[PDB]
Amino acid sequence: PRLYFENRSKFIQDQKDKGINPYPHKFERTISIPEFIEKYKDLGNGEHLEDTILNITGRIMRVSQKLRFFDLVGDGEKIQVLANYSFHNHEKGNFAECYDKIRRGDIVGIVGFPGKSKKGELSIFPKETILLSACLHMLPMKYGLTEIRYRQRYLDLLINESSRHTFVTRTKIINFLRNFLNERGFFEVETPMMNLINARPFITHHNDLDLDLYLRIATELPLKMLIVGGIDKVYEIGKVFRNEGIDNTHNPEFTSCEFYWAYADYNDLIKWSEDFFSQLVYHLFGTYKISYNKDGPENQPIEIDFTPPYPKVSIVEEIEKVTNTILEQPFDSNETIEKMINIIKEHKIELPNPPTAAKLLDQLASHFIENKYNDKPFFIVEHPQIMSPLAKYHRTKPGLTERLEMFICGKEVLNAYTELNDPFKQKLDSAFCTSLEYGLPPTGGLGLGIDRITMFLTNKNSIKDVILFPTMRP
Amino acid sequence: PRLYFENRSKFIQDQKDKGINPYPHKFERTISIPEFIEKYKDLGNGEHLEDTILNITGRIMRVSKLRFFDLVGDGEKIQVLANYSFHNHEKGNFAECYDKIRRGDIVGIVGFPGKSKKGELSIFPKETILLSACLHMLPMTEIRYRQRYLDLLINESSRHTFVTRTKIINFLRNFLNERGFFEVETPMMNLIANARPFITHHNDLDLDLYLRIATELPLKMLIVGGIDKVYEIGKVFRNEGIDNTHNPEFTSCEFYWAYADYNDLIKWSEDFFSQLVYHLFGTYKISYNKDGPENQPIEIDFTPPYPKVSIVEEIEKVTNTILEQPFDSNETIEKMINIIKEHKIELPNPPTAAKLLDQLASHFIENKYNDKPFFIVEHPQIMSPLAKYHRTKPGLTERLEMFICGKEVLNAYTELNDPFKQKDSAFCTSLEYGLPPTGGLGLGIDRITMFLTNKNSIKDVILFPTMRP
Ligand SMILES: C[C@@H]1CCC[C@H](C[C@@H]2Cc3cc(O)cc(O)c3C(=O)O2)O1
Ligand SMILES: C[C@@H]1CCC[C@H](C[C@@H]2Cc3cc(O)cc(O)c3C(=O)O2)O1
Ligand SMILES: N[C@@H](CCCC[NH3+])C(=O)O
Ligand SMILES: N[C@@H](CCCC[NH3+])C(=O)O
Repeated sequence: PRLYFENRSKFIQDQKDKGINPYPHKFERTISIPEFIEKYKDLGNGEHLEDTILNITGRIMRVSQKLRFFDLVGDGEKIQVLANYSFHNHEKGNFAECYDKIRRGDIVGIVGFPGKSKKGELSIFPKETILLSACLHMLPMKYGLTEIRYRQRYLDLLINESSRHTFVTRTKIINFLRNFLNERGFFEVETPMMNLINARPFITHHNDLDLDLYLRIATELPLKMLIVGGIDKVYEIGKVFRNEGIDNTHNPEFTSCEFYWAYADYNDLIKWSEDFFSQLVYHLFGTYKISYNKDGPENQPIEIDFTPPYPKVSIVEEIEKVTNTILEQPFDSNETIEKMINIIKEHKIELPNPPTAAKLLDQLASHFIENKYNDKPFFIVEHPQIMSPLAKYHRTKPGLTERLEMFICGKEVLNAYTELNDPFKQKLDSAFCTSLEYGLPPTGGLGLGIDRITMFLTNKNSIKDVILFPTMRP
Repeated sequence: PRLYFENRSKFIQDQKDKGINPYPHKFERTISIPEFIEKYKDLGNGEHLEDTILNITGRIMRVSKLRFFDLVGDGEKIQVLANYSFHNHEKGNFAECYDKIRRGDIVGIVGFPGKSKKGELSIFPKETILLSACLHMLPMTEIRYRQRYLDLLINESSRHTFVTRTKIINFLRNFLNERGFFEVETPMMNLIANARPFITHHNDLDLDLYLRIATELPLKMLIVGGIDKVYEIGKVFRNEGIDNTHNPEFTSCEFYWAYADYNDLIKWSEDFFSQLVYHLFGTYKISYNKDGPENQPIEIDFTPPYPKVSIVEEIEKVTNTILEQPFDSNETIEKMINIIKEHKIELPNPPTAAKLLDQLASHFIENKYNDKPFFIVEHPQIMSPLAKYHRTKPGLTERLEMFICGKEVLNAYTELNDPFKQKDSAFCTSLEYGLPPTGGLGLGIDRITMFLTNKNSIKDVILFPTMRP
């Protein structure tokens, strides 16, 4: 009843006073729990491997006359502990005084032999049990977990069995991406997180240079510079910081991977995306199809099919076609801008302030196009050069660029394009523009939204679920 | 100077004006330069394979009826041997084409593989487009760190450096993963080691956040969560001084090993460093120019085991003094401060017991060896707030630090888990939920790279080091 702590703290101090160390230095375990289940799951009911002493450790998660049961968890797997007065080595002390000290949450060292119960329960049978690290608080009951999960993540990880899955998956995702690129000749680099130079940035102050720096909003410019350097296939997975608002799909600090492929272009990157996504999902599910609760764990889930190829939708054409309106170039012209503001009002969507063309197009696309498909990922392609300042101009469609955005359930996870490489047509940094002048070969570059990808492949509604310690208000 | 540019700027506008695109969208290459060298290195001199048309790209880096070039791709050079005989004059005039190709230019080449009468491996072109023009004059200081891209292009070893750095990180990742470890990302910004933080403001939360100075606290929490083998390779931000061995943002790996201890973490370190060095050289011994490429190199030997030198014992034994505990007593502080003046070393201000032990160690132990890496073990508790108390030696902790050529590259120890002896609120609370016996270790990736690439300065091992404008 929440005063357990003071009790437990006193007991610890009492243990110290009686000369016993309750936080011992090293216990030499000879096997882990996942191994123990792997090694011993094929013993027959009631069988004991009486002549196999093992040193094993875990965390007690249920303390169940002269006999005691326990639940021992470790690396996310449990076995049972069957301590028996008959089997206890009495030289180490009074059996019932030894086990009456063990609480739920306690971390223990067990010297015993591997066996099974009459029921066929795989267990370990100890001669000796030592307390290695005690749990002083009252641990939440199995399925007793809100907003405790995000602050006290360790508690989430210990009680809620799927929580470990989420984060194991997350790493399998990154491990994949790393290999997928490395196999394809790519070369992982580190670029600076702090700099002198579209999103509002985080600002911080360097002391020994007495200068205000800006935490990076992407990894684009330094990466492109390395292509100039002759590192033809280059990539970086890392944190990036944007100072905008927070929601279920947005978090101020988030993981992103960008790569730059020299001599490639739009079409190569479309192939890349399709190849990567389909394979990744298959690597994790043995199928290109997954279930996904778009509306929540209470509502019916939808099915997403990752079988390539995926649908391509052109940004301009589609909006025209959905509204029966035609949008004359330049898109920033007074006739065309005023036309869009009419469409935003005529369909009653929230209007962006300030109303600049590219910002009006994004909101239009956002409402009309971005919910075209939920059952498969799809691309929105060939964005106008006004939305796409660093992208190469479309080689046949004037005004547009060779740009792609991939969408899963209406949210953006990928963004790539052919890199504008002619320094003249680049109408940002002095160093960057200087690099262009030294010759950037035809390049195609892409970026992934790791956390959003992780959300979809772990069936989560909130980005906070797939980040270990999300940035939260106190 | 500037004129070279102005001319090339115009040569572009002229080519654009003339109906030719000097920056085309795509070129369909079928082989890379390293691949070209692999498949065709065994050709006999002067022998051609005129019936194998290949598409190749690269950068022109030397310009010699016949026109010679050097084409570089991914860190290797091959010769372009342009011959009036093979030139497809339907595309353009042989001379009117190759006259406009300057040094630095990136070009697409359609030709065939073969060697010159000399036996030199070349590429024999029919057509040669301009893929991306180089406007500035390439050099034949402070340019290296500012414009790394030039450095990677001209200096052949600059690439070997950064390739080695990536090989080093990859090695580490596999080493840990192979051993059951689990890579994570703990948050880059926090609400709260001993070092000055970077501070920044989040607008929409209206809250001021500190950039992480270490990964120690949130990793240790995950061990509480049951992730018994957890790690992170990532940047850490310390708002400190800058020099050959310090850079406000650097790359660290911290890993946390539940059920291990001080003794295991030595074996781990000895194992890892030896194995890494053998991976990159095929020998446990390397050469390192401590004083510079002009002065004689010393030899660094990575054969296990390495020496363990006890920090208190060693200072004591070296100065003929004893330092009575507590080290923070008026008695012992004065005895320390006196040794600092008596051997004309810089006194740290504030002179706290913890910092005076540091400088004393810094001068009197930290250059004990240079021909082998060595550990400094058993630091006092007043130096080691997160380190578990030594199990036989009162006042000491179960800590280790490993040094190569006077510089610290590894800091590790048995973790303190008795939340009582821990004299962040989130972090403190977790220890109350039970942190098992754990070992835990940190590496300086940027320094380790300096030593394994023979480099005097941390800047040489960072692609775009943070400079003054
Ligand atoms: C670098 C990647 C490229 C693919 C799409 C994503 C788009 C969003 C933008 C974004 C902005 C933001 O302020 C916070 C975010 O988590 C995210 C996010 O989840 O990724 O960005
Ligand atoms: C956290 C890691 C553990 C291993 C040793 C290094 C210690 C030094 C400290 C340090 C501080 C600093 O402000 C900048 C640095 O590059 C370095 C560095 O290279 O490593 O730190
Ligand atoms: N920097 C882009 C991703 C890569 C686009 C291609 N250079 C973004 O964050 O949207
Ligand atoms: N956080 C330590 C490295 C880990 C030492 C063992 N917990 C440091 O900043 O150097």
